Amino acid sequence: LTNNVAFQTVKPGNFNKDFYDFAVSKGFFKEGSSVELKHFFFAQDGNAAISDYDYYRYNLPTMCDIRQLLFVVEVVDKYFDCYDGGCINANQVIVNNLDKSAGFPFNKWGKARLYYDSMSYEDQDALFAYTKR
RNA sequence: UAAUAGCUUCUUAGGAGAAUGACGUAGCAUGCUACGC
Ligand SMILES: [Zn+2]
Repeated sequence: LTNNVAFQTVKPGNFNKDFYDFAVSKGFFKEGSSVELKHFFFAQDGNAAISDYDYYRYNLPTMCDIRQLLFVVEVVDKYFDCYDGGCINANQVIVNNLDKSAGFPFNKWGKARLYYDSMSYEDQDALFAYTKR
């Protein structure tokens, strides 16, 4: 889309030296101790986002056993029989956090709050009915 | 640049409800006293 490739990196974490000093003053992080730091913020170079996406090379076209899958579907539907569902109106949709990204290209002009405010319920129902045809 | 969903903690604001207390007004019940018949 642009005239140059973007290489997004990942920063390292920020070290809470006060908590670490307090912990080691209490006898933590000793040699041979059972509790040791194993969870960190790992930094990434510019070739990270394209190296993770390349893992979609593990998705192969798999043809399933259809006489078996069509029975597994019935059993799974039996597993999902206690619930109820169906279409709701735009005034019945509850969004948890509206200060979230709206994806491309909509993140160039605002968050999801902008598009949930700018669209009335009428033209949200219109969009939903558009997606059914 | 920062997704979907769930749960939880904390803070603030608004409404509704409950409980207790306080004041004021109105209605009803009772006792005492003053006047008239
Ligand atoms: Zn439907």
